[PDB]
Amino acid sequence: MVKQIESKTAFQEALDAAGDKLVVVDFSATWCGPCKMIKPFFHSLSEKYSNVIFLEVDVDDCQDVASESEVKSMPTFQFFKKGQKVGEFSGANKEKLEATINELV
Repeated sequence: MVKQIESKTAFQEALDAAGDKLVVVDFSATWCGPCKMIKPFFHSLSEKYSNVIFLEVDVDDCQDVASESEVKSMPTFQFFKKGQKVGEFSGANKEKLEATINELV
């Protein structure tokens, strides 16, 4: 299951309720084709890795969160453990996404 985030408070609350778990956040936009192409694979990871928390943030819904997160290229994947950012990259690269998860979990 992928968390759909629709405020900065929900984002912060999610990072807090994570406990010690890896949190993976997909920042995407509706105009970003590859963002829409990777979305099912993103959902698959959330079903596969029930141990890891997956969130989606749409940058035009959550402009504050998008700005604060210093997002530049769509999609961007950020990774958190205990409220701290422990990884980031951009681009719809499935293999890299999963590899990154396995390094951080």
